[PDB]
Amino acid sequence: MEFEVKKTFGKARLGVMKLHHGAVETPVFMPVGTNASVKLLTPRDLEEAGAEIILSNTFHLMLKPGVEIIKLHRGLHNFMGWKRPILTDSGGFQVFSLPKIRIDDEGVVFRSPIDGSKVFLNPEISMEVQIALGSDICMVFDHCPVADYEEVKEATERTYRWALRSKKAFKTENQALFGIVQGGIYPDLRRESALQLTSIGFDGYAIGGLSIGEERSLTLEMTEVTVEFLPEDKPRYFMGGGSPELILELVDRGVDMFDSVFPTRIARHGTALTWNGKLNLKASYNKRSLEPVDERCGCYTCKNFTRSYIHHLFDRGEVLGQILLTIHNINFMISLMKEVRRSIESGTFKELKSKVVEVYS
Amino acid sequence: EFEVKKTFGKARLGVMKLHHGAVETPVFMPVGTNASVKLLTPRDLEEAGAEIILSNTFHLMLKPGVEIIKLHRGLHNFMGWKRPILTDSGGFQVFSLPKIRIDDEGVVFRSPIDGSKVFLNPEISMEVQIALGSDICMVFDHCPVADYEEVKEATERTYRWALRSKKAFKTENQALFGIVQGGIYPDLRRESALQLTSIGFDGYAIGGLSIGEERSLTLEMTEVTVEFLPEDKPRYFMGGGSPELILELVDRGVDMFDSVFPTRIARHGTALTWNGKLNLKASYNKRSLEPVDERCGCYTCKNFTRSYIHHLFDRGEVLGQILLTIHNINFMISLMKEVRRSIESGTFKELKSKVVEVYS
Ligand SMILES: [Cl-]
Ligand SMILES: [Cl-]
Ligand SMILES: [Zn+2]
Ligand SMILES: [Zn+2]
Repeated sequence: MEFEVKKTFGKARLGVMKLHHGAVETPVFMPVGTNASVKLLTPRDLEEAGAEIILSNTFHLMLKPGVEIIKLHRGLHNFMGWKRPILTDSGGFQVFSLPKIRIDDEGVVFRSPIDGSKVFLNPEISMEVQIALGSDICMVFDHCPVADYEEVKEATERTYRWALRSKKAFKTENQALFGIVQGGIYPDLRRESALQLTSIGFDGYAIGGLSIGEERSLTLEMTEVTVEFLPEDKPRYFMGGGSPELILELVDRGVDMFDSVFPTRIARHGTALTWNGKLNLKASYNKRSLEPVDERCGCYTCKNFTRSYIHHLFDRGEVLGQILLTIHNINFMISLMKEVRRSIESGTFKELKSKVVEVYS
Repeated sequence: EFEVKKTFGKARLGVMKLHHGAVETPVFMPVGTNASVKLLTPRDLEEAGAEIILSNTFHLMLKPGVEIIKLHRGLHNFMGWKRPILTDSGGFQVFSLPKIRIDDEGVVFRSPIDGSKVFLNPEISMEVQIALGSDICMVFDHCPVADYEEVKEATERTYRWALRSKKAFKTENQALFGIVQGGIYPDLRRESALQLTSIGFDGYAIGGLSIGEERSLTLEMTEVTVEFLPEDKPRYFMGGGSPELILELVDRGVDMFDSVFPTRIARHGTALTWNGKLNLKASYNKRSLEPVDERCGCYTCKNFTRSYIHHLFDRGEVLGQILLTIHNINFMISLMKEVRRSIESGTFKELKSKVVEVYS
């Protein structure tokens, strides 16, 4: 595990992480898989898009197919046919979003969203799973507030105690461990949580508990507060969100890594992410269009197909339309991040950010 | 142009030269309906080795309609496919519709999209396929289900419609195939074949079979038909292109085949392998570290285990369907490649015996 910042432009950082299965230049957007797959994409598609790292959740993997089947494959990378790095989410947001869970300091009991059976999860079990999966970056198991101030405070303190326990149970080789800062929209709590986890010591630091509904201005202010107490020589990872204008605002505040289901999910609804903003392929303004999805894109979709043809596929309910937009949208995210990196190297990052924020209102 | 390079019994090794490419035969054509083979890109099709695909035209005529495909300067451009396309004239789709009015002028039916009354006849069909620019067009036919009187009427109508199709077929760089009808009645099959060859087409399809009659009659009617079809032109069995039937039909002189079977059953979780069907949803795959087909070199077999594919289906990931669709088309194109190699090497009966055993 090594991270270096090669150039800074204000708070924006050009860096590189060396992980067990590959180097990752930052800032980086990670495509998200839940069930050991990025929906509608093959690993080839992801490699051709230029993705250097993907995110896997494991809350669902722990349930299905389970640790034992992934051990038979000798890890998640082999199971899903992806030979580059993987970061695994520890599932805090998913678990604590479930109705009628029983939480205490030992852990959480919940009903499986798959089959309804009662499951117990805690830091020691989460580490166990992630060690078995073999991801290049593992996350500590947090108490993510589902919450009033007193609740957020309880979950933040519990997050510290679980961070210690996760770190203690993290006995492996070739895997980094990131801590997760909590604190909701309360700067005192955010500052305290950052100082707490920073005192424990991790390979990198995630900012948890944001882009879950709070106002955007609060998302940005809380990132600034946290980033003030996070070491400059480690990666900063904002969890969730992943809209182009948010990612640019956050890069400008010192964040290095990002993930979202946004680009894959909106592709399936028929929306492309282009350099001109969102393009709704279901709109009738595409029905007779001979233009590609994006004039400035080199992906398979933009090389071969017209807006008219893709509109048609969505009109008829062809899943191929969803596939073609998922390929385009992931290409676009990786290409956005490469543009960001280039702009930081060139000192033109403010020019880029203005153009992105303009079209992603 | 079409040339038989070798025969082994009645099995023919041949080559068609079409506007967008050469096609070696015997050949299986993957089938699309809405200007796509479901879940596949043109790149997947190319990498499978598909030298030609089939497009239905019934639904394309309604959506997006002919004018929008014309904006693209034709169907190959519209769907991003640069190799040959055979277009079906829609006779089986009209056969599959409830409550149509058919006479000598044409067929009226209610739109699958709209409920509105749609009228289709040979002239309209030719105009659509001409606009699409497919490499092979089919005549508009009347496909029956039925009493000899009823089958004979549809077969007679098919002749009159074949004449009208040929007269409306004013184009260039497109072949036109006639369609033999006649149900399960040998005399009607012989007469239909004689009538269509008297007109003269670029190829001859065997229609109205594998739609419910006994297998032994599918095979016998194919023999009767092929007896009256020119050896220097392609023979096309329309539909029903499962592995064991394809092999039985190659052995009786048929060159071209199509079916939605491989793509459709992939979506239900079934792989076509050299050992027969494999149901990936079956619980015995849950821990299997084997590929879908140890004999196969496709993307899917090279990279994933039966455990992972099983899991994708377990979790409702459409990726599971995509991967089995890639494999199943690879399997069908490879099966046909082996058929061709076996005719050349005189080992066709060993291939046949294996296919028949596992696709029983
Ligand atoms: Cl338009
Ligand atoms: Cl589909
Ligand atoms: Zn593109
Ligand atoms: Zn395969």
